[PDB]
Amino acid sequence: MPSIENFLAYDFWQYDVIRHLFAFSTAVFLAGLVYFAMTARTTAPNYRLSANISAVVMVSAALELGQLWLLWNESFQWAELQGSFVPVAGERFSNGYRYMNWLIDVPMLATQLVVVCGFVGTELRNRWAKLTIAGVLMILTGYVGQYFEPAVAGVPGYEGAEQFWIWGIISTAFFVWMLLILANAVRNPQGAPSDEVRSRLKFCFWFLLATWSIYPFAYAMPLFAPTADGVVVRQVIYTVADVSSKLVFGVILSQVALRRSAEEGFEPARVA
Amino acid sequence: MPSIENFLAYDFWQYDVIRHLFAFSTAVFLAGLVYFAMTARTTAPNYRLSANISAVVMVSAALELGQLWLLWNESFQWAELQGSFVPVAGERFSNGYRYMNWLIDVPMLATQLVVVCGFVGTELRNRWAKLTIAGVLMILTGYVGQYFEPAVAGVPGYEGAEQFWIWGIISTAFFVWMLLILANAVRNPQGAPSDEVRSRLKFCFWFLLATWSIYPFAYAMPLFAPTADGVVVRQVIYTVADVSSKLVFGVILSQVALRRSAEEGFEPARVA
Amino acid sequence: MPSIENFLAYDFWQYDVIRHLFAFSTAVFLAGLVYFAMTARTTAPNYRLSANISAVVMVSAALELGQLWLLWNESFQWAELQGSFVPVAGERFSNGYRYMNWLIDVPMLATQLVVVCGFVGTELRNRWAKLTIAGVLMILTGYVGQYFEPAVAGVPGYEGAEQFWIWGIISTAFFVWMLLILANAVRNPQGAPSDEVRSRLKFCFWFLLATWSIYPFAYAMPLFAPTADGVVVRQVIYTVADVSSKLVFGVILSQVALRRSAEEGFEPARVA
Amino acid sequence: MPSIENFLAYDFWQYDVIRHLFAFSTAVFLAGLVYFAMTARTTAPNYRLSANISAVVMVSAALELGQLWLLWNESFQWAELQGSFVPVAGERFSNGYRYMNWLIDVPMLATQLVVVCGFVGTELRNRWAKLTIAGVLMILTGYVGQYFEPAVAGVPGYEGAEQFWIWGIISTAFFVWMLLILANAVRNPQGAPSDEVRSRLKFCFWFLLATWSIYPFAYAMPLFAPTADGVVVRQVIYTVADVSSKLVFGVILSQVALRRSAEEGFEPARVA
Amino acid sequence: MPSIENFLAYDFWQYDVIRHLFAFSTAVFLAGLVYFAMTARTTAPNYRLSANISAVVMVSAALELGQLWLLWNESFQWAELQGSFVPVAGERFSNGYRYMNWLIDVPMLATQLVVVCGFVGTELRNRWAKLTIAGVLMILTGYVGQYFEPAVAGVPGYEGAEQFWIWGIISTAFFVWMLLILANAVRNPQGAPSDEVRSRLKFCFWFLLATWSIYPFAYAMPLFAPTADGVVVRQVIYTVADVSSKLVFGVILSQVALRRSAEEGFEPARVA
Ligand SMILES: CCCCCCCCCCCCO[C@@H]1O[C@H](CO)[C@@H](O[C@H]2O[C@H](CO)[C@@H](O)[C@H](O)[C@H]2O)[C@H](O)[C@H]1O
Ligand SMILES: CCCCCCCCCCCCO[C@@H]1O[C@H](CO)[C@@H](O[C@H]2O[C@H](CO)[C@@H](O)[C@H](O)[C@H]2O)[C@H](O)[C@H]1O
Ligand SMILES: CCCCCCCCCCCCO[C@@H]1O[C@H](CO)[C@@H](O[C@H]2O[C@H](CO)[C@@H](O)[C@H](O)[C@H]2O)[C@H](O)[C@H]1O
Ligand SMILES: CCCCCCCCCCCCO[C@@H]1O[C@H](CO)[C@@H](O[C@H]2O[C@H](CO)[C@@H](O)[C@H](O)[C@H]2O)[C@H](O)[C@H]1O
Ligand SMILES: CCCCCCCCCCCCO[C@@H]1O[C@H](CO)[C@@H](O[C@H]2O[C@H](CO)[C@@H](O)[C@H](O)[C@H]2O)[C@H](O)[C@H]1O
Ligand SMILES: CCCCCCCCCCCCO[C@@H]1O[C@H](CO)[C@@H](O[C@H]2O[C@H](CO)[C@@H](O)[C@H](O)[C@H]2O)[C@H](O)[C@H]1O
Ligand SMILES: CCCCCCCCCCCCO[C@@H]1O[C@H](CO)[C@@H](O[C@H]2O[C@H](CO)[C@@H](O)[C@H](O)[C@H]2O)[C@H](O)[C@H]1O
Ligand SMILES: CCCCCCCCCCCCO[C@@H]1O[C@H](CO)[C@@H](O[C@H]2O[C@H](CO)[C@@H](O)[C@H](O)[C@H]2O)[C@H](O)[C@H]1O
Ligand SMILES: CCCCCCCCCCCCO[C@@H]1O[C@H](CO)[C@@H](O[C@H]2O[C@H](CO)[C@@H](O)[C@H](O)[C@H]2O)[C@H](O)[C@H]1O
Ligand SMILES: CCCCCCCCCCCCO[C@@H]1O[C@H](CO)[C@@H](O[C@H]2O[C@H](CO)[C@@H](O)[C@H](O)[C@H]2O)[C@H](O)[C@H]1O
Repeated sequence: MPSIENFLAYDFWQYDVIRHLFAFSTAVFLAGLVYFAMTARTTAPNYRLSANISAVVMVSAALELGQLWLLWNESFQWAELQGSFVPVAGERFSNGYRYMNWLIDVPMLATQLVVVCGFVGTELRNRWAKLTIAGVLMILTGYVGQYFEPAVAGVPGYEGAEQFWIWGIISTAFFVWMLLILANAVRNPQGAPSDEVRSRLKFCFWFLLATWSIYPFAYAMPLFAPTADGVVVRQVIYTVADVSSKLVFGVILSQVALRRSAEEGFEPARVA
Repeated sequence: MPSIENFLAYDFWQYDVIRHLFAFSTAVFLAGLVYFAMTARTTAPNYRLSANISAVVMVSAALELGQLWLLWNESFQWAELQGSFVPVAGERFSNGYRYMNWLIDVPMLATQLVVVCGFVGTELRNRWAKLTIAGVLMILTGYVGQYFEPAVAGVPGYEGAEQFWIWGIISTAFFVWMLLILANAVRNPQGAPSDEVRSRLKFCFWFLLATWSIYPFAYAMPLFAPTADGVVVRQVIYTVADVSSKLVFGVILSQVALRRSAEEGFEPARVA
Repeated sequence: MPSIENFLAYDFWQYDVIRHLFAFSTAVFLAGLVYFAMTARTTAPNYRLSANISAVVMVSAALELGQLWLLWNESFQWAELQGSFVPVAGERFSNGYRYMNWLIDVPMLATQLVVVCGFVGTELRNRWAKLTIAGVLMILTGYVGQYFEPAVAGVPGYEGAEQFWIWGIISTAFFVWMLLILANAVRNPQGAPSDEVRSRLKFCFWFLLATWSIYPFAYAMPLFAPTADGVVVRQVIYTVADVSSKLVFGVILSQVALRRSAEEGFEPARVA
Repeated sequence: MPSIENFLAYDFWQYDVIRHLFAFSTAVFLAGLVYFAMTARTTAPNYRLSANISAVVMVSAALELGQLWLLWNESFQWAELQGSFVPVAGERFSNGYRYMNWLIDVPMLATQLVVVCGFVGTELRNRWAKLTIAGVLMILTGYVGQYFEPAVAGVPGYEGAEQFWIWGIISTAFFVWMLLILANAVRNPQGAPSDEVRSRLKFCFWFLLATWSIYPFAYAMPLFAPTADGVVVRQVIYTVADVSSKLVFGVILSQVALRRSAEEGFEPARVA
Repeated sequence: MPSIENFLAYDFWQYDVIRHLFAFSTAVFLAGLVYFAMTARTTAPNYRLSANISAVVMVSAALELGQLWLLWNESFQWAELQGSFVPVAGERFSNGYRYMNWLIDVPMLATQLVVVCGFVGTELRNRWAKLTIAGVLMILTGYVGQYFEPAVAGVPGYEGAEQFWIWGIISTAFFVWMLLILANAVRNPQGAPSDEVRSRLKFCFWFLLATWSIYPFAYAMPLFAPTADGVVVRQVIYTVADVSSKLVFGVILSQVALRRSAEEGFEPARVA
C-alpha cells in the first residue's frame, strides 16, 4: 500500500524540514565519501577493508537519500488555497527506497566491525555470510511489513494491520541474531588487541546497537503518530540514525582501525 | 514491439518494488566502482587487467540500471481511481536497455576470467576475440527476440511468437559456445597455479555459469507469467543475476587474482 | 511559514542576479573541492585532518548552493504582462536549505581551526564536542526563527513576529559560546608555535568571527528590507559570507597549516 | 534545416534501438575514461601524452553521446493511435551535436598517433597544428553540409541539395590532407622503433583510416535511405565508428605505447 | 533587462549552432579538467600552484557553460508554423551567467601567470590582491552594463542605452589596469629565467591580452548586430575566447611551467 506520508497534508515547515533533512543527509554521505576515500591509505593493509567498506556505505547511503529527496519533491506540491503541500495526482511517495539500500549498508557495516576485530580468511567469510543472511532476512521481512502501514495507521479502506505486526516481529528476530553474531566477535577480538582496543571495540558494538535500534522505532511510527508531525519526527529520527549508524560509526571504527594499525607498527598510522 | 511491462497495471507495491530494485542496483554498481577503483593496485601488474575490467563493468552496469530506473519512473504514473500505476501516453518502457550494455559486460566478464587464468599476449587476444564474437552474437540474437514478447505473451494484435523462440534458441547456442571457451581456459590455467588456485578458478567458472543461466530464464518469463507478478519476479531475478554475475563475481575473482599475485611474490598482495 | 522571497515579484535583473549568485557559489565550492583534494598531501600528517575537513566542507556547500539554485529556478517564472519573475503555483522557495547544511559546515570549520592550533586526542575531541553542541544549537534555534519571517516582515495574515526575535537571540548566545571556545583555542596554541604562526592563528580567528557575523545580519534582513532589493542584498551578502567563511578561510588556514608543517620539518611543506 | 530524423515516424523498435545505441555509447566512453585514467601511468613519460589524450577523448565522446541520448528522448514521443514514436511540437532533433565535439576528438586522436610515432617538440607541434587546421576545416565544412539534408533527401519544401554535395566534397579534401599528414608520420617514426613497433604503427594508421571512413558514409545516408530504417542503420554505423575510432583505437595505441615504453626500459611497462 | 537573445527568433541552424557551442564548451572544460588533474604533478612544487589553478578554472568554466546550455534549451522552443525557435512564456535567457563565473576565472588566470613568472610569498599575494580587485571591478561594472542591452539595441520600450556605454567604459579602465599589472610581472620575471623562458612569458602575456580582448567585443555586439546572426556570431566568438583564454592558455602556461621546472632540476619535468 502507499506509505502513510501520502495520506497527509503538510504545513510549509513540515514539508520543508523533510526536504531539508533528505538533502542534508545526501550531503553528509557525499562528504563522508570524499573523506573516507581521502583517508583510507592511513590504515594498515590488514584493516583497510574496513576503510574501503566505509566508502562503499557512503555511496549507497548518498543514493538512498538522494532518491528520497527527489521523490519527496515530486510527490507533493504547494496548494495556496489550503496553504499546504498536498499529494500530486500521478506520483506516490515511498519510504521503502531506504530499505533496499540497507541490503548493502547493514551487512557491510557489520562486516567492517568484524574486520577491525581481527577476523580474517574463512572466519571473516563465515561471519560475513551469517551476517548477510541475518541482515537480508531482517530487511526483507521489514520491507514487507512497511507495505501495510496505511492499514496499521487506520486509514479507511486499508486492511492487514496484523501483517505489519507479524513481519516486524520476524524482522526483530533476525536483528537479535545479527547482534548476537557481532557480540561474539567483539567479545573475542583476534590478533591479541590492547585493552584500550578491546574497550573501543566494545564501544563500537553498543554504538551500533543503539543507533540500529532507532530503525524499528521509525518503522512503528505509523502506529503511534499517523500524522504530519509524526511524519516529521520519523524523518528526523531516520536522519539521526542514518548519520550515526553510517558516518559517525565509520569515524569511530576508523579510529580503532588506526590504533590497531599503529599498535602493529604501520608507520602512516603512527605518524598520524 | 513494446516490452510486456507496458501492457500491465501495477499495485503500489508491484511498481514500488521494481523502482527500488532499479535504484538499488545502480547503487551497488556505483559502490562497486568506488571499491574496485580503490583496490586495483593491490593486485600484481600481471593480473591488474582483471581489476581494471571490474571497474569498467561497474560503470557500464551502473548506467544500464540507471537508465532503466529513469525509464520505469517515466513510463507509468499513479491513477488513484484505479489505485494502480498505469502506462503514460507518450512513453513506453523497454527492458532492452539492459541488452545493449551487455555488449560491454559479457565479453569483459569472460575476459577477466581468462586474464586470471594466466593467458597473456596472443593467447589472451585470441580468447578475447572468440569470446567477444560469441558474446556479441548471443546478445544481438536475444535482443532481436525480446522485441517479440507481447506476441509470445499472447497480448492481442501482436504476431511473431515464433520469432521469440527462434532468436532465443540461436542465442542459446552462442551461449554454449562462450561457456566451452571459458571451460577450456579454466581447465588449462597458465603459470603453474596452486591446487587451491586451480580449484578457485573452477569455482569461478561454475559461479559464472550459474549466474549467467538466470538471464535466459528472465527472457522466457513473458511466456510463463505475462502478468504484473511475473514482471516483479523477472526484475527480482535480473537483480540477483546482475549483482551476482558482475559485483560478486568481481570480488571472488579479485580474491583469486590476489592469491596468484601473492603466490608470485607481489608484496602488496602478500601484506593483504 | 514560506520565506519572504515568496511574497515578492522580481525585475529581470533581481531574479537574474540571484540565480547567478547561486550558480557562482556552486562553482566556487566545486572548484574549491578539486583544489583541496589536489593539495591535501602537502600538509604534514598531524595537520592533514584540517586539509581533509576543507574538502568535506566544500562538498557540503556545493550541495547547499546547488539545491538553492534549483529551487530558485523552480519557484518563480517569467510573466511578460507584468515583466516580472513571479511565484509559481505549486512550488515555494526556502532559504532554510542553507541552515541544515550548516550543521556540517559550522562545526567542521571551527574544528579545523582547533586542529591547526595543535590540539590532538581528547583535547581535540573535547573541543569538537563543545563546538558541535554549541553549533548545532545555534543552527537549530535560528532555523526555527527563520520560519517566522513573513510575520516579522509584516506580510498580512502571518503572526509570530516575536518568535523570530526569541529564536534569533537564543541562537546568538550559542554563537558567542562557540566564539569563546575558539578564542581560547587560538590564544593557547599547542606544539610551541612560532610568533608568525601565533599571529596567523589569531588572524584566522578574527577572519572567522567577521565572516560568521554576516549570517545574523542576513537573518535579520526581512525585518529591515522585506523587498526585492532587500532579497537581492541578502543573497549578495550570503554569497560573500559563504565564499569567505568556507573557501577563503580554507586557503588561509591551509597556509598556516603549511607553515606549521614546514616549521616541524615536513619536506613537502618546505619544498612548497 | 532540421535533420532528416525529424521528418520520420518510428516503430517501437526503431526508436528503441536508437536510444539504446546512444545510451550504450555513453557508457562505453565513461567506462573507457575510468580505464584510461587507471592505466595511464603504466606508459613511459615520453608517451604518456597519448594516454592522457585518450582520457580527454573519452570525456568529449561521453558528453557528445549523452547529449544525443537526451535530445532523442526529448524530441519524439509515443503515439498509441499511430503505434509510433513521432516528433514532439517544440523540440527538433539534431545529429549536429556530434560534429562540434569532433573538433576535440579528431585532432586529438590524430595527435596521439603522432605522439606514439615519437615526434616531440616543434615537430610534434607542427604536426598538431597542421592536423588541427585540417581537422577543424573538415569538420566545419561537413557541419555546414549536414544542415541541408532534408533538401538532399527530397523532403518537400526544402532546397539547397547542392550545398550538401559541395560542402561534403570540400570536407573530403581536408580529410585526405589529414590522412597524408598521418601517413607521413607513421612511415617516418622517430626514436629507432622495432620492426614490430613499425608494423603496429602502420596498423594503427589503417585502423584510423578505415574507422574514420565510416563517417562520410553516415553523412551521405540521407541521400541513399531517407527512411526510418536508414536512420537506424546510420546510428548503428555511427556507433560502430565511434567505439572503434575512439575506444578501440585508444587500446590499440596504448599497446604500441607500452611496447615502445618497454623497449626503452620503462619498468612499469616491462612488468606489464 | 533581458538579454537581446530574448527578443529574436531563430532558424533551426541558428539555435542549433548555439546549443552545440554551449555543449562543446562544457565538454572542452570537462576534458581540460581531467587533463590538468592528470598532469599537475609533473610540474615542480614551486610552480604547481599554476597547475592547480588550471584545474580550478576548468571546473568554473565547465559549470558556466553548462548553465548557459541548460538555459538556452529551456528558454526557446520550436514553432513549426513559424519554422523558428521562439521564446517560451515563463523563461528568459541571460548571458550574465558567464559574467559571475569570471569572478573566479579572471583573477585565477592572471594569478597563474604571476606564479609562473616566479613571484612568491607576499609579492605573489600583493599581485593577486591587485589583480582580484581590478578583475572584480571590471567584471561587476560590465555585468551592470550588460543589463542594458535591449536599450542599446533599440528594442522599443527599453531605455538607458547610455548606461551600457558608461559601465562598459569603466570596465575597460579596470581592464587596462589588470593588463598593466601583468605586463609588469612578465617584464620582471623572478628566479633568473632563461631567455627562452623570458620570451615564452612575454608570449603568454600577449596571448592573454589578445584572447581577453574578444570579450569587450562580444559585449558590444548588441550595438553592432542586434539580430539572430549577430547572436550566433557573438556566441561563436565567446566560444573561441573561452577555449583560448582558459584551456589553450593553460596548456601554453603549463609548458612554460615545465621548462622552468626542468631548468631548476625537477626530474619529472626533465623526463617529460
Ligand atoms: C561528513 C564527513 C565527516 C568526516 C570528517 C570527520 C572529522 C572528525 C572530527 C572529530 C574530532 C574528534 O576526533 C578526532 O577524529 C579525527 C578523525 O577521526 C582523529 O584523527 C585521526 O585520523 C585522521 C585520519 O583518519 C588523521 O588525520 C589524524 O591525524 C588522526 O589523529 C583524531 O584522532 C580525533 O581526535
Ligand atoms: C552532521 C554530521 C557530522 C559528522 C561528524 C562526525 C564526527 C565523528 C566524531 C567521533 C568522535 C567520537 O569518538 C569516540 O568517542 C567515544 C566517546 O565515548 C570514545 O569512547 C570512549 O568512551 C567509552 C565510554 O564507554 C569507552 O568505552 C571508550 O573506550 C572510550 O574511548 C571513542 O573511543 C571515540 O572513538
Ligand atoms: C558493493 C561494493 C563491493 C564491496 C565489496 C566488499 C567485500 C567484503 C565482503 C567480505 C567477504 C568475506 O571475504 C573477504 O573478502 C575480502 C574482500 O575481497 C577479502 O579481502 C582481501 O582483499 C581486500 C581488498 O582487495 C584486502 O584489503 C584484504 O586484506 C584481503 O584479505 C578477505 O580475504 C575475505 O575473507
Ligand atoms: C548486495 C550488496 C553487494 C554485496 C557484495 C558482497 C560480495 C562478497 C563476496 C563473497 C566472497 C565469497 O568467497 C568465495 O566463497 C566461495 C564459497 O564456496 C569459495 O569457494 C569455496 O568452495 C568451492 C566449492 O564449493 C571451492 O571450489 C573453492 O576452492 C572454495 O574456496 C571461493 O573460493 C571464495 O572466493
Ligand atoms: C575556487 C578555489 C580556489 C582555490 C585556489 C586558491 C589560489 C590562491 C591564490 C592566492 C595567492 C596569494 O597567496 C598564495 O596562496 C597560495 C595558495 O594558498 C600559497 O601557496 C602555497 O600553497 C600551495 C599549496 O597549498 C603551494 O603550491 C605553494 O607552493 C605554497 O607556497 C602561496 O604561498 C600564497 O602566496
Ligand atoms: C571568489 C573566488 C575565490 C578564489 C580563491 C580565493 C583565494 C584566497 C586567497 C587568500 C589569501 C590569504 O591572504 C591572507 O592575507 C592576510 C592579510 O591580513 C594575511 O594576514 C596578515 O595580516 C594579519 C593582520 O594584520 C596578521 O595578523 C597576519 O599575521 C598576517 O599574515 C594572511 O597571512 C594571509 O593568509
Ligand atoms: C570500455 C573500455 C574498456 C577497455 C578495456 C580494455 C580491455 C581489453 C582486453 C582485451 C584483450 C586484448 O589483448 C590484451 O589487451 C590488454 C589491454 O590493452 C593488454 O594489456 C596490457 O596493458 C594493460 C594496461 O594498459 C596491462 O594491465 C596489461 O598487463 C598489459 O599486458 C594485453 O597485453 C593484451 O593481450
Ligand atoms: C563494446 C565495447 C568494446 C570494448 C573493446 C575492447 C578493446 C579491444 C582491444 C583490441 C585489441 C586488438 O589488438 C590489435 O589487434 C590487431 C589484429 O590485427 C593487431 O595487429 C596485428 O595484425 C596487423 C596486420 O593485420 C599487424 O600489422 C600488427 O603488427 C599485428 O599485431 C594489433 O597489433 C593489436 O594491438
Ligand atoms: C581539451 C583538453 C586538453 C587537451 C590537452 C592536450 C594538449 C596536447 C596537444 C598537443 C600540443 C602540441 O604541443 C605539445 O604539447 C604537449 C602538451 O602540453 C607538450 O608535452 C609536454 O607536456 C606533457 C604533459 O604535461 C608531457 O607528457 C610531455 O612529455 C611534455 O613534453 C609537448 O612538449 C608539445 O610539443
Ligand atoms: C577544441 C580543443 C582544444 C585543444 C587545445 C590544445 C592546445 C594545444 C597547445 C597549443 C600549443 C601552442 O604552443 C605555443 O605555441 C606558440 C606559437 O607561437 C609558441 O610561441 C613561440 O612563438 C612566439 C612568437 O612571438 C615566441 O614569443 C615564443 O617564445 C615561441 O615559443 C609557444 O612557446 C608555445 O608554447
